[PDB]
Amino acid sequence: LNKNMKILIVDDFSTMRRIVKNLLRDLGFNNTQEADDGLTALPMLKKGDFDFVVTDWNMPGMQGIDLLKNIRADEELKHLPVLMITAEAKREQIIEAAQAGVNGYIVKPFTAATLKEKLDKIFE
Ligand SMILES: [Ca+2]
Repeated sequence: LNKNMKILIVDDFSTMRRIVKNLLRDLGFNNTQEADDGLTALPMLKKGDFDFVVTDWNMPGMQGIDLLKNIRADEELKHLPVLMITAEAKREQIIEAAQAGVNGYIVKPFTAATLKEKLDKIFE
């Protein structure tokens, strides 16, 4: 893994975005930026050449699964690995996200330890 990979953290709750950014900081990943919704995340990915996306699944403008579908339907962005954040990994939710093309999921509240594990898993 490259500690300098460019990561976009997406969620409507500023406090949560900050917590994720800080946990990533603990793991040595400091090249992190933020978006408050799928609608503001897309243009950042479209013009920013990111390497990884950590998105919450529940957002009011454009939902997490739709951000994922938009990423996968765009020739320029479909390569992007995506980690979804969920309040509970219900089988139905995980199966749908998997069919939509998600790389992995993490259940909140989560720790830096678990985040590290999920990243390794995804980055392969
Ligand atoms: Ca949310």
